Amino acid sequence: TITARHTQYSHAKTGGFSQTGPTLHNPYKDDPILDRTLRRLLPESEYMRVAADLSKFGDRITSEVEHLGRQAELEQPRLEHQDAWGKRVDKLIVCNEWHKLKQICAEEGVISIGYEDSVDPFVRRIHQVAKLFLFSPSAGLVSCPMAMTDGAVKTLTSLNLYGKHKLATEAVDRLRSRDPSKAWTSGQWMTEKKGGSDVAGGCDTYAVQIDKDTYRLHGYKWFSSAVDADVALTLARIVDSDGNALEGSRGLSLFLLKIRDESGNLNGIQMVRLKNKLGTKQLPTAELLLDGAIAERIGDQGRGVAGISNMLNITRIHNAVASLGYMRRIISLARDYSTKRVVFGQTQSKWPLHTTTLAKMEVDTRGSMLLLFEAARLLGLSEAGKSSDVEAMMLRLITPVLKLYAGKQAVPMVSEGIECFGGQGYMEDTGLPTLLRDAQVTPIWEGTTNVLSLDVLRVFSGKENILLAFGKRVEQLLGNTKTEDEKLKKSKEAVESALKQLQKLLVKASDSAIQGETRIDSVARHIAFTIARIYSGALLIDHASDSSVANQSDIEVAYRYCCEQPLIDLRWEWFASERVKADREIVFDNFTA
Amino acid sequence: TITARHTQYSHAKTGGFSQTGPTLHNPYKDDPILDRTLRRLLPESEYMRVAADLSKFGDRITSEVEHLGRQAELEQPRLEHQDAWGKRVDKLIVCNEWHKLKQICAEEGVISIGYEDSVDPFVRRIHQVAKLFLFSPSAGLVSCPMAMTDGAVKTLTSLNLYGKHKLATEAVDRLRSRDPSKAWTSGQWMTEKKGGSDVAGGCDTYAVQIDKDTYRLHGYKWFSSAVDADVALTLARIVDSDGNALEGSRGLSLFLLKIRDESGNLNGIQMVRLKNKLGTKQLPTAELLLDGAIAERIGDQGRGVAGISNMLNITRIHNAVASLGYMRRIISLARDYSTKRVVFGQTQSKWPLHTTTLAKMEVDTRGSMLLLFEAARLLGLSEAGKSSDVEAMMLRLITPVLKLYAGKQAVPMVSEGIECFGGQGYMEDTGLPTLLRDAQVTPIWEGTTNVLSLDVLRVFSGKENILLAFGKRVEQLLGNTKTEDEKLKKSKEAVESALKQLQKLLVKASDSAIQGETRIDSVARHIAFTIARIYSGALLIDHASDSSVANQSDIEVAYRYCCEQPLIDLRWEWFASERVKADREIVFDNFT
Amino acid sequence: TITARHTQYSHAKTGGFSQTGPTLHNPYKDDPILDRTLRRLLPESEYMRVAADLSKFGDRITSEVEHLGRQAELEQPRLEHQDAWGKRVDKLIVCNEWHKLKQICAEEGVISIGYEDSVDPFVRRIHQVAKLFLFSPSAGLVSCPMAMTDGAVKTLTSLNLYGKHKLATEAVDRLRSRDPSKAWTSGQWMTEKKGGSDVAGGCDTYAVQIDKDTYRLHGYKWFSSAVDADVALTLARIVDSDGNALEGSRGLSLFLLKIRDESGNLNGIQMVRLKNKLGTKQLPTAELLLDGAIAERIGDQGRGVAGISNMLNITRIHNAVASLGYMRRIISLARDYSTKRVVFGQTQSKWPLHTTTLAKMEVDTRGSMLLLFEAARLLGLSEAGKSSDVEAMMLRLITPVLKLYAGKQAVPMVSEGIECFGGQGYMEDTGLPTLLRDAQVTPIWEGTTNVLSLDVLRVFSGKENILLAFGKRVEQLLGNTKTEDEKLKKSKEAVESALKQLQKLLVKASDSAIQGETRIDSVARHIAFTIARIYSGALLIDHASDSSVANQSDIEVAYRYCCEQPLIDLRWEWFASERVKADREIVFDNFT
Ligand SMILES: Cc1cc2nc3c(=O)[nH]c(=O)nc-3n(C[C@H](O)[C@H](O)[C@H](O)COP(=O)(O)OP(=O)(O)OC[C@H]3O[C@@H](n4cnc5c(N)ncnc54)[C@H](O)[C@@H]3O)c2cc1C
Ligand SMILES: Cc1cc2nc3c(=O)[nH]c(=O)nc-3n(C[C@H](O)[C@H](O)[C@H](O)COP(=O)(O)OP(=O)(O)OC[C@H]3O[C@@H](n4cnc5c(N)ncnc54)[C@H](O)[C@@H]3O)c2cc1C
Ligand SMILES: Cc1cc2nc3c(=O)[nH]c(=O)nc-3n(C[C@H](O)[C@H](O)[C@H](O)COP(=O)(O)OP(=O)(O)OC[C@H]3O[C@@H](n4cnc5c(N)ncnc54)[C@H](O)[C@@H]3O)c2cc1C
Repeated sequence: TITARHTQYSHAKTGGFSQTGPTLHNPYKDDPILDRTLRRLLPESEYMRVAADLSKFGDRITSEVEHLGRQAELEQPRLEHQDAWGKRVDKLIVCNEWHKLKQICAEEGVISIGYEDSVDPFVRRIHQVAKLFLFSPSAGLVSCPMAMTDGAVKTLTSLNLYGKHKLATEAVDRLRSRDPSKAWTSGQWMTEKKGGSDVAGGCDTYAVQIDKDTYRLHGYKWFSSAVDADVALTLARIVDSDGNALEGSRGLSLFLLKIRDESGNLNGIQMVRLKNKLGTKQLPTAELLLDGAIAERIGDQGRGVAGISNMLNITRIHNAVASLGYMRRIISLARDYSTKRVVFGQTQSKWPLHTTTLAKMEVDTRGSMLLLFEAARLLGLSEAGKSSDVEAMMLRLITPVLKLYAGKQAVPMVSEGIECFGGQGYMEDTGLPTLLRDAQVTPIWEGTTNVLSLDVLRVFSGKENILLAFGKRVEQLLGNTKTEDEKLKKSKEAVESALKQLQKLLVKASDSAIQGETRIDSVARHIAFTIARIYSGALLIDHASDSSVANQSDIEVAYRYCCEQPLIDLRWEWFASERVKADREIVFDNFTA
Repeated sequence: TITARHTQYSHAKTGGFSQTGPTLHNPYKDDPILDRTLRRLLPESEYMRVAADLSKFGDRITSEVEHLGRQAELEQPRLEHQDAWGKRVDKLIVCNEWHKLKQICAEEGVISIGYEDSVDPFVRRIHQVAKLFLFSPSAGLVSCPMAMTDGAVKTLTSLNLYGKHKLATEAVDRLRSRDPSKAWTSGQWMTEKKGGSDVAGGCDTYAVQIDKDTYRLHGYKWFSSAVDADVALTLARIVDSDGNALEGSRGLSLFLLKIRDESGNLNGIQMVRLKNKLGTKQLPTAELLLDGAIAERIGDQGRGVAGISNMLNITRIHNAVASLGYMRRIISLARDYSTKRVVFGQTQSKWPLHTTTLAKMEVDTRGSMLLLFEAARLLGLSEAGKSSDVEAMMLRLITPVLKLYAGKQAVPMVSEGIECFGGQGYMEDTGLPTLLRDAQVTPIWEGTTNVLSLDVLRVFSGKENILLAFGKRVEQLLGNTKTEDEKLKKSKEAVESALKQLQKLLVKASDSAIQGETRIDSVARHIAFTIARIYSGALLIDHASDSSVANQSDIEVAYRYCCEQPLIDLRWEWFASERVKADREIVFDNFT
Repeated sequence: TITARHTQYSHAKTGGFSQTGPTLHNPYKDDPILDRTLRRLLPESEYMRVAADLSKFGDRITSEVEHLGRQAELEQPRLEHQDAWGKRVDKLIVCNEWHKLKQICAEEGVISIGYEDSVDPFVRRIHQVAKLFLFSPSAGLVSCPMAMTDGAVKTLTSLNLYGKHKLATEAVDRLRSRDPSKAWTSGQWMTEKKGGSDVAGGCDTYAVQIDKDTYRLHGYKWFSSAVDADVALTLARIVDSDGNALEGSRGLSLFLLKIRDESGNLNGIQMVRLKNKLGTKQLPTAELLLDGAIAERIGDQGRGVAGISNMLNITRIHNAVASLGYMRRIISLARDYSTKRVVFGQTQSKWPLHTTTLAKMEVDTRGSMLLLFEAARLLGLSEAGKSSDVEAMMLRLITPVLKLYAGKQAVPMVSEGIECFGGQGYMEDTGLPTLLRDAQVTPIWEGTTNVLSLDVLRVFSGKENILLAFGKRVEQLLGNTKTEDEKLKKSKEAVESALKQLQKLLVKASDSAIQGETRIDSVARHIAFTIARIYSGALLIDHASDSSVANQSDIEVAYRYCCEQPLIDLRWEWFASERVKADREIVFDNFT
């Protein structure tokens, strides 16, 4: 009979308060412009169908995909070179959610949709891009094999192999399949140690003929993402019968291989290690040593870079989607959080300074958003055989410009976004820093900002009059400006003036370069930034002029995008070659030689 | 007898090539502007002493500290609530290299130099900040307790407690010590669940009087870094004899406590958990449950906020140091890499696009670097009693401005830097991403960009003196311009034009009728950025114009900073209340 | 044009050789004695049903479960106190394969089979234990909640609560279900800091009446496994209306609770931490702080201990299953390996020393295996109402004996087994060490070897009936001996001689004068081992003597078990009180 001690067992008191975090709303319904943009680009019959599918998928993002993608971050891939008995197996361990995510992509047709023969090509790419844009920031980086997979189908089909070449026909069918138990994905192994940007100088993989169009590959692939994929595309240097190869782009042939034989065993490949990455941690990225890998030559010998170009538009568009996804997502989470976090006696949402900051992020995102859907429209026209000459040229211009500009927007924007949450933004267990770490891949891979900026110049250097064509496209967009609204008129005038300046500078540049004292490369980024802003601005304007869909916000946005920041930031003197000498004196001041 | 099988055992061949990564060079010698800046600011005999100490420390950084900081990232702090036998212990497990870093801070006087009696305060804060600046990007986040440590010293001293108050006097003395065996660090525990930033409205810790000036604390600290520190400052509401307290700022009193007791046992504190952080992973940051932690009140009752205000200038300066450290570091690594990485047949260093990219990063860095040293200058003066009115006012203005601007430059700059490395910049095992993850703390803690922008507005609202003095300071800097140089001249004009326009807009927004339709808080960031750019611009001109040290890069950077990006980005129509409504519509379009 | 470099990219060569590891064969078909034992014990039509179900499950074990169990070791449970936003949640993170294992338990009726109304209880517990035995070494410790689950069913039923008590009836029904979507598991939270084993003196949990039969619990559970269960049984002291309670066994009442509420939220419970365990790493074991956990009292007030006593037989049987599972498993793997590993020019299987080592392990395993099935037999009989006096008494005696003996055989046996593999037996990635680390739980939990040895003594002290009945049971087994066989005959004699000597020593120790100078607790283990060996011996003889099933190995094993190691290791002089003094001196020599 002692005194009871119930009182001596008691949970810790912590004050009662804890902050409610942000809510992810249905990302199709909650998106500011996506639905409206679709109202305008698609025909009525197709809009209903597409909206319904996307809106439903929105609900799957919130109830299922988000959680899956999160788990893929929490349970990262591993590699075991060996089993326990001394046997080399290169076992890749990836979590169930990654696999489930690949299956949802199949079921949801994230690839299929972009190729469905019963649907108009222009419709389907716009549907697909909208779907990828809902998926991407919840994807746990399954978005990356989706991109390479789309790019693979694209490449194999542009080379006219589907129906004719055994493995490519099978690949195409499987890569496009909506059957989760049949569907394939693809990798893409271009980057090597000596160069990634530079494939003609970097690639030291060699192909020895076994028989006919079947070769052995031997080389080292320095980044190879999604090694759980079923097939891959890669470049290599065919070895002629005297044991020799060609340097440069002219040495490179293109090959398709199955990653694993029918026994589940690696096909002449050893995984040297998995990368330890700032972000995309969900994604297994390996270094590969090829040593006898059996592969099939596709496309013409020495025509390897040409072969894979066929997919540029694709991959880059997907990359842009990712960038934009991160941007939209942080805004979406931020603004929601803004209705719940009390500071100095009211919700963040009430403080002018807070809304100013977010509004500017909105403005910039909308611009690029519409640039993205222009790209998707254009790709689709091109795939239908219905491109005007101008639309064909715009497709070639817009893709690198889009990838690099959205690319460069993304980290600063997402960085600003997480700061909206204060300290919480910085805590990995909220899910928010993932968005930053993963966003930062987007300006780096598939071409850095500056390498793509050169690609933009190389688009110009090819020469049907890209620039004139750029001019006409802009003019079309400006032609139905609601000039009666004072702000849209001013906007139209800003875009117009900027276009006119850019033309003048590039005309000037083009003349002066034989004289030696002019280096257009040096300002390639500013050039590419300018095109993006002009193009994006024109689209916002056209968008805000459709009063069947436009609201007031659309008008404010067009105005702010066009007139409250420079459309062109580019000066003649930055072209001067002397400028380059000044550049290096600055950079290399006191550098220890 | 059998055929040998030496051929069957063979390492893998992987092609012979692998890329040389970047070299970290002596960061005092390699820095493009730090030596020249010190040359101008210090009298020659102090410069010589200071340079030699830093040059040497540069070597210690490449030979030792860098590696130490890297290891503190590779071996992150852990926390164990219980020992194995049911005992609550809260064991904080932190790697040896963290500890070693703390001792190097003592050995190298990273705190001491700033308070050395026998050196002039001017000299000494310049020297200190320079040293803090070399240290910071190699510190594995030991930079953070150093900041909190310096702030603690400043706070304790400014309250006139040295000599009088036993614990604060022991604290000051140990926080400043060069003896690794004795030196102390401090934490600072303000932030709680309901508010960081907003401490007046978010602080829900309570202090019950034990005897005279000794209290027990009960509350929950939501972020508390360097829980391996020895002392900490913190705020709490004293509970009266009806068992009641005061809401708002007026309730809060400031307290000093020892973290652990003579026994190594936590003083009424539990560690609930360590934070899982994007960056500053080296640094142990915990949540703390205070339940009878024994603490000495310092400063006056209900004057807790004022009390810790004395340390702002210093904390903020340290923060800016961090930002700039990352900026300088990435540029330094990248430039080096650029002489080693071949792309299309040449090293990156020969591609104009690549150096265009870098030059612009350099330009912006230098502007802020000088801004940093002007703050250091102004702080040292303040502490010597020699400040003019102008200079006293500039210390108040520059500190929040500097922190927020450098803070907001840092992530986009470091992001661009890691992109110079291509895919390798994205690999954690290079050490490069750490720079970015760690840089991202800087615009967030100790006030977000926008919160500090509001502070900037408080500094000058509605006190016309502050901006006129900014005016005067700018003119002092510009009056030295080598106007013979066309670029410096245009530069000067640009600064003039911008300063003017700024002053006009703020006068106009001050108009007591204009105000109904006018929200200046809305553009607080633009305002603060403009101040930043104008100040920094002017400082770059002054620097370029000193012929005893400047070179041609100096002129060129000054020209670019001032004339090739707007110094003022601020329009009258952005002050309109109506605009706010438009902002909201844009932001909450389709919001569900 | 350049010279190709295909020769410069080449995998490493490592000599061509690597050892084939062991194969897990269908563990029902491969088992040397399980099928024959079932053949003898079950009527043919039940055997046929049972074998087919097990044979099939054998395949499911090699094709699926094994891999699942391995994964539950590779992906250990984790616990998160807080979510990211300051909320206390106690999230238990356990791998998919654990969950999958639990569903296979439901699908395969690992609990259901033991309670199936339409099958005879005799049959069904034999079938169940057989199934438990195939499952156990592949279960990734899901075996543990299965034991606690079966014990819960038995307890709830034996208290005559099925039909009457709402929660217990729902519980019983869900614990027995084959529907993965509905099936439940149970925990059992007895052990506290002051005592496991000693619950009467160590339980410091308190139950305050809410209403009628519903109470709130406040206390600290020091070990609580399978916190992913749905319900749990536990003991606590009811607090009276003076706010007082009863020390000792009499205070304790037994309670039934739901672990989480309709919302998935813990019922007044926090998880303080998960244990870091030598083995059973698959299994989530936590320490629990009960603070207002809502619970239904079941059984009578102060009858908590009696209440849970009904489940001992069953829990103990499950434990022995585990021990034997590990023993069988290692032997099975090792023998296989032995047909694949060449040492000095032959497979290990051809080296007599190697097979001598294994034979002795086999001999001992089989003895205990039969002991296990005799327990199963006796349990099923008890539950059918058909037990003779002898058989009722043998159930009580055999259960602690079986658990402790198998428990003490297991680590040294599995240790010898892993040594058969040489260095590979010491490698975690083979899966083999898991066997040893997991086996080591078995002599420790649910009573240590010595604590259960004291229970064995309680079973028979001072109740002369129990040993006479052991006597009778042994004679029943021996009366069937094929005495025509010289080995079985000698065997029989050995058992006789030993049983006799045992009975004499215990009579002698019972002498009320002898007792002053006599400590029987001192030799409790020897006593219990002797009972074990005698019982098992006799069972091996009986088995060997059934010509319809036995083979020559059976005879030989029986002979070796009985005649090649002492069945009794127990001398009269070890009972002496004086001896105790000598024991202490030896043990505490130079103790400081
Ligand atoms: C790694 C780390 C370690 C830390 N360590 C410590 C430590 O040791 N000690 C300590 O005291 N603190 C520490 N902190 C606290 C840090 O200072 C806070 O996180 C900071 O106050 C940011 O605010 P918050 O976290 O309370 O978020 P909140 O202030 O809730 O939200 C910030 C957001 O609200 C906005 N906002 C707030 N007020 C206004 C306004 N009036 N007008 C417009 N917008 C507004 C901001 O602009 C920002 O977007 C740490 C933080 C981090 C990330
Ligand atoms: C997470 C991740 C996953 C990846 N997965 C894959 C994959 O599955 N398959 C694959 O093939 N690749 C993959 N990559 C590789 C990626 O495409 C390369 O990183 C990219 O090609 C850049 O190449 P690099 O890393 O060699 O950069 P480098 O080109 O060595 O360096 C880039 C820097 O050099 C500058 N530069 C380069 N050329 C020029 C020039 N001509 N003029 C001026 N400046 C120039 C760039 O602007 C940039 O600053 C991956 C990368 C990452 C980060
Ligand atoms: C992995 C694991 C999980 C567990 N999970 C649970 C669970 O879910 N629920 C639960 O209730 N319990 C659980 N237990 C508790 C387990 O039954 C106890 O650990 C057990 O009671 C052993 O005793 P103890 O831990 O209290 O040690 P103690 O009993 O303090 O010490 C045991 C030692 O004392 C000796 N000893 C004790 N009494 C005597 C005596 N009278 N004479 C001579 N020697 C004596 C024993 O022989 C032994 O040497 C778990 C244990 C483990 C290891």
